[PDB]
Amino acid sequence: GKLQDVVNQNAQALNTLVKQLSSNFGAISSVLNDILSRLDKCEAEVQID
Amino acid sequence: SFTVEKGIYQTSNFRVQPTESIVRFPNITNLCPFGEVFNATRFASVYAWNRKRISNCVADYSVLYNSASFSTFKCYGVSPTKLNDLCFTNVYADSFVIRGDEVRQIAPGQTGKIADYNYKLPCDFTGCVIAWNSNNLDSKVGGNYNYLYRLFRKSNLKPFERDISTEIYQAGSTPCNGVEGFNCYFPLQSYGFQPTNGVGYQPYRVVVLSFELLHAPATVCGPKKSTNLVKNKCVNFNFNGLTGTGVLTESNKKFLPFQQFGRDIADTTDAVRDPQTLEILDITPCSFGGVSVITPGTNTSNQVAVLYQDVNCTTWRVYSTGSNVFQTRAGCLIGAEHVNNSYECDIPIGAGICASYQTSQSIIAYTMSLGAENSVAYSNNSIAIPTNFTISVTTEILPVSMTKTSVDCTMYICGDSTEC
Amino acid sequence: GKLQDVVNQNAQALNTLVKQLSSNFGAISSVLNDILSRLDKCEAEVQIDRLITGRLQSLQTYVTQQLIRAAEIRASANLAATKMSECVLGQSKRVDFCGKGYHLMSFPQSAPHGVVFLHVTYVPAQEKNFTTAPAICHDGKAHFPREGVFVSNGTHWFVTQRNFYEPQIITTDNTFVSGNCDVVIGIVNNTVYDPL
Amino acid sequence: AENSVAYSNNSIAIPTNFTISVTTEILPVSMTKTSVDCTMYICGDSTECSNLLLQYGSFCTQLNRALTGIAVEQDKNTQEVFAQVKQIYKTPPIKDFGGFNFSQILPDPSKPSKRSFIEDLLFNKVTLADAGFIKQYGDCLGDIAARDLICAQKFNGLTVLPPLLTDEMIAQYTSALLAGTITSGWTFGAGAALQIPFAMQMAYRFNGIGVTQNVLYENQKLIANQFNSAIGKIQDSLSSTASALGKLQDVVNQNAQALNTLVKQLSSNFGAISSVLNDILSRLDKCEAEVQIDRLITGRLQSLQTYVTQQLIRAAEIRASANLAATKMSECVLGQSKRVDFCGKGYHLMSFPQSAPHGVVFLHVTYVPAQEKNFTTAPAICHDGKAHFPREGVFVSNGTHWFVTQRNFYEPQIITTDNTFVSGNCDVVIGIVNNTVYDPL
Ligand SMILES: *[C@@H]1O[C@H](CO)[C@@H](O[C@@H]2O[C@H](CO)[C@@H](O)[C@H](O)[C@H]2NC(C)=O)[C@H](O)[C@H]1NC(C)=O
Ligand SMILES: *[C@@H]1O[C@H](CO)[C@@H](O[C@@H]2O[C@H](CO)[C@@H](O)[C@H](O)[C@H]2NC(C)=O)[C@H](O)[C@H]1NC(C)=O
Ligand SMILES: *[C@@H]1O[C@H](CO)[C@@H](O[C@@H]2O[C@H](CO)[C@@H](O)[C@H](O)[C@H]2NC(C)=O)[C@H](O)[C@H]1NC(C)=O
Ligand SMILES: *[C@@H]1O[C@H](CO)[C@@H](O[C@@H]2O[C@H](CO)[C@@H](O)[C@H](O)[C@H]2NC(C)=O)[C@H](O)[C@H]1NC(C)=O
Ligand SMILES: *[C@@H]1O[C@H](CO)[C@@H](O[C@@H]2O[C@H](CO)[C@@H](O)[C@H](O)[C@H]2NC(C)=O)[C@H](O)[C@H]1NC(C)=O
Ligand SMILES: *[C@@H]1O[C@H](CO)[C@@H](O[C@@H]2O[C@H](CO)[C@@H](O)[C@H](O)[C@H]2NC(C)=O)[C@H](O)[C@H]1NC(C)=O
Ligand SMILES: CCCCC/C=C\C/C=C/CCCCCCCC(=O)O
Ligand SMILES: *[C@@H]1O[C@H](CO)[C@@H](O)[C@H](O)[C@H]1NC(C)=O
Ligand SMILES: *[C@@H]1O[C@H](CO)[C@@H](O)[C@H](O)[C@H]1NC(C)=O
Ligand SMILES: *[C@@H]1O[C@H](CO)[C@@H](O)[C@H](O)[C@H]1NC(C)=O
Ligand SMILES: *[C@@H]1O[C@H](CO)[C@@H](O)[C@H](O)[C@H]1NC(C)=O
Ligand SMILES: *[C@@H]1O[C@H](CO)[C@@H](O)[C@H](O)[C@H]1NC(C)=O
Ligand SMILES: *[C@@H]1O[C@H](CO)[C@@H](O)[C@H](O)[C@H]1NC(C)=O
Ligand SMILES: *[C@@H]1O[C@H](CO)[C@@H](O)[C@H](O)[C@H]1NC(C)=O
Ligand SMILES: *[C@@H]1O[C@H](CO)[C@@H](O)[C@H](O)[C@H]1NC(C)=O
Ligand SMILES: *[C@@H]1O[C@H](CO)[C@@H](O)[C@H](O)[C@H]1NC(C)=O
Ligand SMILES: *[C@@H]1O[C@H](CO)[C@@H](O)[C@H](O)[C@H]1NC(C)=O
Ligand SMILES: *[C@@H]1O[C@H](CO)[C@@H](O)[C@H](O)[C@H]1NC(C)=O
Repeated sequence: GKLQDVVNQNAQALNTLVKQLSSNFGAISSVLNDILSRLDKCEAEVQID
Repeated sequence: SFTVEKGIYQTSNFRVQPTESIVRFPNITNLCPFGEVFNATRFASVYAWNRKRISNCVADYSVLYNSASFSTFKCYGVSPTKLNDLCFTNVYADSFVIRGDEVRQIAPGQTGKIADYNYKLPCDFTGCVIAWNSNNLDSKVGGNYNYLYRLFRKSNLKPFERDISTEIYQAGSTPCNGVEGFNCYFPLQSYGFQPTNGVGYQPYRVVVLSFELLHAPATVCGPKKSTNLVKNKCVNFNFNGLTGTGVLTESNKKFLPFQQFGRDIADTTDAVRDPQTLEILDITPCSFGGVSVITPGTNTSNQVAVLYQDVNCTTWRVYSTGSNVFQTRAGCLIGAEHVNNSYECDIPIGAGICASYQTSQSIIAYTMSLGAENSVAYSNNSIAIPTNFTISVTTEILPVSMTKTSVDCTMYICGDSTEC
Repeated sequence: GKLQDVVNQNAQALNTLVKQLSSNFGAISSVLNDILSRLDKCEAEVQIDRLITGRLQSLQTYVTQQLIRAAEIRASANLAATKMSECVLGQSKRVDFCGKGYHLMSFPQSAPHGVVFLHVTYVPAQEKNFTTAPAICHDGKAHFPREGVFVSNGTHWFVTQRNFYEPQIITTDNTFVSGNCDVVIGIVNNTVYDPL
Repeated sequence: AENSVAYSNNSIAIPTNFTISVTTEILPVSMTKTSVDCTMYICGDSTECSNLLLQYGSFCTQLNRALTGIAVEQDKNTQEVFAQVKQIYKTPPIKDFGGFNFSQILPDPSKPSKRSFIEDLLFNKVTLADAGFIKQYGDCLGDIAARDLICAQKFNGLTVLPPLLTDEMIAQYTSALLAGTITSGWTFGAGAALQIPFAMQMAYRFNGIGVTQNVLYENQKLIANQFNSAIGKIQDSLSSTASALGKLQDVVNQNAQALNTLVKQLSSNFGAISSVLNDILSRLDKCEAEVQIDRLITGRLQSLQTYVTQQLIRAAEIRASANLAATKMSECVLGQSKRVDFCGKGYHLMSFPQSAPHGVVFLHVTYVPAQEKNFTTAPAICHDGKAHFPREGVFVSNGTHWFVTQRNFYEPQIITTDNTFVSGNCDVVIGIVNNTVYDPL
């Protein structure tokens, strides 16, 4: 189990990093494409930042 | 805390406050053409909007208070309160006349006939939109039809693009072949401006001032006065609207004619071309150098020593000289008496120097001793053997664990708040 | 103080984490209730998002510091386990691993968040000078000590153990013979008693 | 290299000669101590920015607490590695060490800093970024044309603090260790320093690795010559290239790179309209400049926190290395280690410390068997129905006669009652052979 713990920890870290792409982080959406299709670069730059 | 334990503490770096303030603006005295722009007898149509360059003038804009009253005045990229303290690089006034209801369309990121087909603004637009009613001027009995707007276009305009073409618009499928008819419209239509219209159908004169700030040489300046230039002193400077604090020194840098500022890789301004005398001045922060405070306990005494790193003591950059000033290799120590003896370290200054509080009572600084200095009688035929021994019990203390901690996110971040 | 440092560090970290709830983090206030009583959810959501981001960051900073401190504590605990195995459960020949001197034994004692080892060690005390030789020539042969060293109090030559002065008369069983007595440098002349 | 080995149930290989090999192990001990001024990195010479930063005092206090802990840890690491011995022993004026030549690792009083020649080489290989700690304001003001990185660091609140122990003091500590381990051996680490001739104590060490002391006395000249040649080879190797000391240059480069990256990260907008405080304050009033300055403060605080986290991790690595260096100082300089490959390749004889920038260099003197020879062997010999086993040795034969020899050196001895011991009869043991055992009169 000591080596399986290493493997599982690495896989879990990568999967968590993938999962964390659904957060808005204060923007109006978590999707770049939705922001760019709903707003012009004018104020889309703020959300993308 | 109100009590400080014995030791050495890193305080803030040595700070120098600015002694005075200076302002350096270009040597120009003419007033900007407010009359030719705002007091113009004949404005342009929105579809063919008039762009005028403004250069080499002072933008007081308090001469407009006497007569001009502006229905809308919105500034993007700059606060209205700072316009008197800035210089503007390349200034253009775009003038035209529109309907009252269409003044809202003169803004970044707008849609409508004016925004799409006649006059388009960028969203990276630094400048001020000004609009005021002109019913008494641009409206006459029977309808003033001298002002035109484009009603039909195949595609939206690019920002600051002008389209004066009068080709027939093909709204339908069949070509028009240069003649009007069904689904074949003349693209331009005239405003019907009558003095008895509603305020949303009354003419409005619009001036859009476009400029950049604090990146290039400027010839349009605010009404600020100019102060004599002083060097080699920490000052508050205002160079062409760019404010800051620092020491101004002569420079060996050779600016190209189109450059006004120079920057680090951190984008902070190093060098500036003085707008009055065409010379390059390097700007340096006037706060520099580490400072450390050596103290015994505040319950023991209130005396402290100060170690000024990166100063030499052999007009110093120190808070107070006093006496007992001497130079170590860790910096200049002020407030500690040097002694020729060597003891075990109590407060490590650095670079082999330590300090202590000794008896009358004062802080002393010394070179720490590595230990008792001795030799050993080595020989090719002499040995040393023990005839006795001791049983010694020593103590070694080792941490094993620490406190186990759990955190409730919802309660630390959002304590007893449901919406949170 | 090594264990009090651990306790103080943990307490200080928790107290700092409590203190960091007074920061606006760019919002209009550091209090959720003030924001919610002054603004509707309409624009209160923005300020609350700012506060959430900031407090999450504070928590992440705390957890990172705790992980680093846990790594340090785990290193110390691994060392303590090694000392428990090699000095309490045995005798260590490693120098200065368990006390200063030649390690005899060790005793463990529990302490809050730690262990205290009482290392009992042997320290030579009263050294005395002697004249010495690597070997002695007896009958053209060279005699070397087995486990000891040749010493002399000026007149007679004895063989003694190394960490304690216990002189013994030179004897065939004390020494061993290898080769003649000219190649070795520093060799001296003495007799070797042969037991009957 | 791919090879085999001639294994057999009755064949042994024993060395008839040896070599004295001096190897080099380089270990980091400390790294650069760094202090950060938050108000000056984040809010350089801006008062309104400082007033806005005032509410992040807890964050900046914990940053500086972590960095102060790192600095104290570095000082402690150096203290544990180098200040193990409490007394400063001196080298004797006479260097009658039985033919051994330590002139190239002992200090000389010609140069000011009493460093050995090898220490001087180690100093010269690795190049320090700071090259001092006094960089006056006038100097940084005078070289604005030059893009000096230290001045750029110090103008943004990033200072490097000096180590407590200078290179002279660390060199003095190493000199004391050399004097103690040459004139006294391992006795000065276990208590009072007891003098002993160097040859007799290298023979003690030879006994420690399982070789009889008579070998050393019979080959003293050869051993001394081999040691001197190995020291000379180390000297030439150090004088040739600088890539050997890359482990310490990595520490120096990592610290410098971290500080320079932290300086470079001041050009980020962090969502504000500019990365410059002065541009924001000259273009907007405090009204909405406070928002942009808050964004910049948050971002720069985050950059500082990232720097401090990386520094804490690097400090943990350096502390592990320094603990290893202290263990090696205790177990190989202050004693003889029986742990395999802990101090050099081969059977460890002794070790010498040398100071290096931010580190230590151990010259491990080891015993390496050189010239192996094949022999036929037996676990035991049957003499009169009894079984004889060697006490500390092995039975060998050159084809005709049977001898008993020590294990790490071919020193055959005639079989004798004192060489062997008897236990049981000579049928249960397998591989036992027949031979006579001489009984002395
Ligand atoms: C700028 O000029 C080009 C060329 O006249 C325009 O692109 C054409 O638009 C018409 C619309 O029906 C198309 O039929 C052409 O095929 C296009 N040609 C090319 C090369 O793109 C373009 O619309 C104009 N852009 C603006 C803002 O006026
Ligand atoms: C070795 O040292 C011990 C003490 O460290 C000596 O024991 C002491 O001897 C004196 C004189 O007889 C007494 O007054 C003390 O009471 C003894 N102390 C203890 C703890 O026993 C001992 O005599 C020394 N032995 C030799 C051979 O020198
Ligand atoms: C130790 O004993 C041997 C033998 O008695 C000494 O060797 C003799 O030395 C003298 C003068 O050097 C010679 O005349 C003899 O021929 C030597 N005899 C033999 C058998 O070698 C030796 O000199 C003595 N060494 C010391 C330091 O006393
Ligand atoms: C053991 O090896 C050493 C060298 O590693 C041998 O010493 C060399 O012997 C040759 C021939 O006499 C000389 O040319 C060299 O000058 C010697 N080198 C050194 C450093 O001394 C030694 O002879 C070997 N001993 C045995 C028994 O084989
Ligand atoms: C030990 O080795 C050195 C050479 O590595 C011998 O030569 C001395 O080298 C140093 C510095 O290179 C000089 O200061 C000396 O002048 C050199 N000595 C001579 C006689 O030339 C040194 O002699 C050797 N030590 C002994 C005792 O032989
Ligand atoms: C080693 O010596 C013993 C005794 O001489 C040998 O044992 C004898 O072996 C022969 C043949 O196996 C028998 O006839 C004798 O009766 C044995 N005598 C005793 C006392 O046991 C033994 O064979 C020899 N082994 C080797 C390999 O030579
Ligand atoms: C009654 C049917 C409406 C259905 C449309 C639904 C979604 C699209 C929203 C479109 C914008 C509304 C018309 C505004 C016209 C521009 C006014 C201007 O010149 O500035
Ligand atoms: C006035 O303007 C000129 C540049 O045309 C410049 O040479 C001069 O220095 C300015 N006057 C002063 C007092 O700087
Ligand atoms: C603009 O016109 C009015 C009247 O014609 C006049 O009073 C005013 O001074 C003029 N303003 C400017 C800036 O010329
Ligand atoms: C400070 O000094 C006083 C003695 O006047 C003593 O009572 C007190 O315990 C000390 N406090 C600390 C923290 O040292
Ligand atoms: C400046 O400090 C250094 C030591 O840090 C010293 O050598 C030098 O003399 C000092 N400068 C002067 C003019 O004394
Ligand atoms: C210390 O020693 C120096 C010379 O070695 C001497 O000049 C100085 O007066 C001494 N100072 C004190 C306080 O003894
Ligand atoms: C041994 O000899 C040296 C010098 O001859 C002397 O300093 C030392 O004190 C002697 N040792 C003892 C225990 O007296
Ligand atoms: C040396 O020890 C022996 C035996 O105790 C004794 O006979 C002799 O007198 C001693 N000599 C000296 C100089 O102490
Ligand atoms: C030991 O040293 C002394 C003086 O240094 C010398 O006279 C003597 O010859 C040396 N003896 C040996 C065996 O080296
Ligand atoms: C010992 O025997 C093997 C094979 O019999 C041979 O390869 C090897 O070279 C021999 N060892 C030596 C030192 O010759
Ligand atoms: C083995 O060693 C002995 C003693 O040196 C010698 O008499 C004998 O000839 C040697 N035999 C062989 C095969 O080397
Ligand atoms: C050793 O090996 C050889 C061949 O593998 C075999 O003939 C012999 O019997 C073996 N001897 C012993 C004691 O195992």
